[PDB]
Amino acid sequence: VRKNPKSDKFKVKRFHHIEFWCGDATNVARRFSWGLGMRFSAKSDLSTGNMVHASYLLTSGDLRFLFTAPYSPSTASIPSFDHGSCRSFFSSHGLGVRAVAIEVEDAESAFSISVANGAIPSSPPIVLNEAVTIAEVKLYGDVVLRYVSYKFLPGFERVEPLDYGIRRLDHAVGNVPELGPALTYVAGFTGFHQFASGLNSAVLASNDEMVLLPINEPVHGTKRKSQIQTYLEHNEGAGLQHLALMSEDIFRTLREMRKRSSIGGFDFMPSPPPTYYQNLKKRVGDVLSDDQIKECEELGILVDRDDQGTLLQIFTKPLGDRPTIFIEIIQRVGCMMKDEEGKAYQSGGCGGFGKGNFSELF
Ligand SMILES: [Fe+2]
Repeated sequence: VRKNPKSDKFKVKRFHHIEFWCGDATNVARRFSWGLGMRFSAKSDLSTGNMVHASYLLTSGDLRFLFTAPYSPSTASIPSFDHGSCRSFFSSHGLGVRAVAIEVEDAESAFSISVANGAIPSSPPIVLNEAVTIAEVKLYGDVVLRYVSYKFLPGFERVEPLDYGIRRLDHAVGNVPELGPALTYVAGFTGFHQFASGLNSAVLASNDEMVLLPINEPVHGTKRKSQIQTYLEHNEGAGLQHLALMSEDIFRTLREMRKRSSIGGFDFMPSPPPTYYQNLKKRVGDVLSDDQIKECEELGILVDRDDQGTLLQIFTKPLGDRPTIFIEIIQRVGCMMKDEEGKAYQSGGCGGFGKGNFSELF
C-alpha cells in the first residue's frame, strides 16, 4: 500500500495515442502491423489531400499508433507538424516516439494550466473543425506530451484484420540524463504523484493511475556500463525508452509475435534459464497453473509479483537500428475490483513494473 494525493491540475482521462516520427511512415507502419497484430485504421497522406506529411494510424483495442513522415517541402491534418523539425528529429535521433498524447477534458485548459506551471510550450492549442482541440508541451528531450480533448482526428479518412491480444497502453517510459530535474519538471505542471541495476527511476501518475510515466536516470559507476547511459548516447539524448503494451493474454500474444520474428515481426530479449522457471512454480504458483508456468518458460516470459497482483512481462529488442526504443508486452493479473459506482475494472500499476525481476535470478 502506497500514498496517492490525487493532485492533478487538470482532468487526465486516459492515454490516447503515441506518434512516431519516421523517415518513411509507410514501411514502419507496415512492419509494425504484422509484428504486434494491429489494424490499419486511418490515414492522411497525399491520397487524402495531405501534401505535408504521411500519417498512418494502426490500432489494437484502445491502443493507437500513429506513424508520420514528411513529404518534400514543395493543408496538413496535424497542425503542430513542421518539416525541418520532423526531419531533424529523425536525422538526429532516428526512429522513435515524438508524441505521447493523453486524453483530457479541456486541452486548451490543460495546456493553459501546464504553461502557468513551468511547462515549456512547443505547440499552442488548436481546435480542429470545432471537434477536437490539440496542444503540446515539452516532456523530456524531443518528446512532447500532447494534450487531446474532444467535443481519430479530423482529416484522416477511415480505412474499412489482425489481433494478437494487445489492448491498450499501460505505461510509457523515457530515459533522461538526470532523473531529478525531469521528475520535478513533469510533476510540476501536470500535478502527478510518485507511484513509486545501473539506473534510477520513479513513476509519475495521473489521479486514477491509469497513466504511468516512468522516467529513468543513468548511474555512472563500477558495475557494467549503464544501459541507460547507452540510450542517451545513441539516441543522442533524453528520449522515450520503451512502451508497455497491455495484452489480455500474454500467451496469446507471444505465440503470435514470436512466430513472426524471423518473418518481419519483432525479436525478443534472451529469455531466462530453466532454473528461473523451476523457481517460478513455487513462487507464483496460486496465480499461474503448471501448464502456464510451462508456457512462460517456452515463450520466455518474466514473472514478478507483489501485494495486489501478479505481472507477466517480456521485452523486445530495439524496434529500429539504434539500441534505443524497444517494446514490452504485459499482463497484470490481480487487483480486479468491482464497485457499486461503476463496472468491474482493474487498478493501475497492478503488480507494479516487474521491479522484482533482475533480483529473482537468485
Ligand atoms: Fe516497463
